Amino acid sequence: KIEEGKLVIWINGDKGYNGLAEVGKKFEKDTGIKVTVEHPDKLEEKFPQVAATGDGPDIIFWAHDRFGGYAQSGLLAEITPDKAFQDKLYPFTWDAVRYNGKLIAYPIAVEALSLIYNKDLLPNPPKTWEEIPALDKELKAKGKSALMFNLQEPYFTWPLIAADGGYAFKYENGKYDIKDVGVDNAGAKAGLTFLVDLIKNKHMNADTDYSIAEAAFNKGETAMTINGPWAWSNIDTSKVNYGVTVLPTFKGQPSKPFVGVLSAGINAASPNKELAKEFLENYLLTDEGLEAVNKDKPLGAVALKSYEEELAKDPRIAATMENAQKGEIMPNIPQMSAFWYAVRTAVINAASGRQTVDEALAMDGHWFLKLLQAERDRMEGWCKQMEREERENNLPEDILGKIRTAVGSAQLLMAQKFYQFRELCEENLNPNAHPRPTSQDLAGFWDMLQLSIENISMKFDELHQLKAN
Repeated sequence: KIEEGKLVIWINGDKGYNGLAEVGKKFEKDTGIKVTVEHPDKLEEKFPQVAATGDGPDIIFWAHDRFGGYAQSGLLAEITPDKAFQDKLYPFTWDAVRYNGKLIAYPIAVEALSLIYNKDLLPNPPKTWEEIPALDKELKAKGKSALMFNLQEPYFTWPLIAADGGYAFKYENGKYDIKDVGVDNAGAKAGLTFLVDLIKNKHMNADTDYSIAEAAFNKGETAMTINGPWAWSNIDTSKVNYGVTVLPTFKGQPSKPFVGVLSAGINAASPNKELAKEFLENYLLTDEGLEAVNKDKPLGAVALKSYEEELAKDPRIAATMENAQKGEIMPNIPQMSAFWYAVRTAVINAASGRQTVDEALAMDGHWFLKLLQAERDRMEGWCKQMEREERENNLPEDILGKIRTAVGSAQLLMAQKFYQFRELCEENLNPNAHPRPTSQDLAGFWDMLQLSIENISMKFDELHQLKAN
């Protein structure tokens, strides 16, 4: 049940956990406090599980995108770095660890897609997407391809799609507006249209996946590809003389890839919050701390200004950071599951022809059904959490009333309104009226449903701001 007087850290298996342990030994040498570095399986699944029951590590390292949900569940403590410390990291990274105006984690590393090119086939990579079709024709005459990347996952096509105005969910002071999704707008349309055309004009195949693209580039068959730092080691052994640079612009605007920020959050149940802060602020987030982690497993670009300036001496890291600063921070909320599923479908259908670009990106029944599912999942999660506390502990009197009410309102809303909304959506999807709910009608109902979800969300926050008190 989280021991006091020490620190236990969880970090993923693909990170530099040995170097982290190195920093850990140094902390123990100066303070006498031991630091244990573990890397269990599916820790992103385990953390919330064990954390909800007062257990788990003092510190958890993980992509920032999962932390919004954790904070919403009351699993992370609010961190307290001062103005001087925050000034040591790039501003944009702090925006990735905010939940309802509060800081819930320390940014460590930054990751984003970049344009990777074969210096032998293309010494001067294109600066715009618009000049790629012409470049492809020139290369095709030589049997080569201009560009090949994974068109199956929205993560990979998003940069182009979001370039001229697209975005997932609107962001405001550590809060994402689920009623404001930026997939159905002029910019997102222009982007998917350019991509669609590339496929039509034989410049790309709708079936190109991650492996096909990786194979084509590593075998010198295509002058460029779009991929992340995780693919660099494979290219290094291919011996292809490559370079990494800023993604091409579209309609004059920067491509906007999603940004993932590896972060360190402090377990709300941790009795060692002050030790964790000391360790994170003065031992890990230092040139020496990050250097040790990086030598064990490259972190890519880092959030610490002083050390990134150093790491950026490497053009590839420089490119990653450049693309990351022009990108979109991945929303740190569970409803992104709906976004991923919908956008993927939209692209798949739009590329082939199953639907036009407008129909594909239109927010109809399909989108809302996916969003509703996402809301059901988080709310049911909160209820199980709270009824488990009432079921375990005693905490009689007041708190029980607050729990029953919070849970009661959520379950009714789901058993009643969620049920109705789901049917309205399926009707919207049926061409033969009833009357036929309009996309706008769905939007209106959804915006109303979100008002209710937010209120309930507040009561649960109200409860967490205590625990089982």
